[PDB]
Amino acid sequence: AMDMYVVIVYDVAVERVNRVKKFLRRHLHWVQNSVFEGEVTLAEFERIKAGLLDLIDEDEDSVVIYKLRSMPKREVLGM
Amino acid sequence: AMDMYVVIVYDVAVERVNRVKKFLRRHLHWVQNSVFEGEVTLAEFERIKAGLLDLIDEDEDSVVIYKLRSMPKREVLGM
Repeated sequence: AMDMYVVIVYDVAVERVNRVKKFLRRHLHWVQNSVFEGEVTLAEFERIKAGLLDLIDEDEDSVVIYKLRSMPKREVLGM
Repeated sequence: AMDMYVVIVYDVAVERVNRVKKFLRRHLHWVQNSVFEGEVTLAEFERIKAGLLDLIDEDEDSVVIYKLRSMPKREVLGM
């Protein structure tokens, strides 16, 4: 995590969700539907945040960016 | 985080997703569509995992359980 590690989850209306997905695929690892994660610099986090704000309707959509010190441990069920 | 703090994201087929949602609402905080988080004991994590395994089809569905030391910092866009 050069500066930090993020996990991003999003709940975006159907008219906008697939543009958010395509943008985040250019910056982070796709985990499953509407979940991305990866290491970022502080400047890259600012650019991700600014890109998301341009694509979402802030009265309708919700993006949660968890900010972590390094890649978190996880357990996968299924898959 | 009595023992640990979890963030759970899930990608479950339509026939099963709403039973997974209802189960996790009994154990964790609902963040947005298909995302839950909260503090758990080790025994409670085992019971959550066992409950999820009973409700999902492990050939189709995917649940990712991030295991964290405490409640993570996060930034919300929108909402």
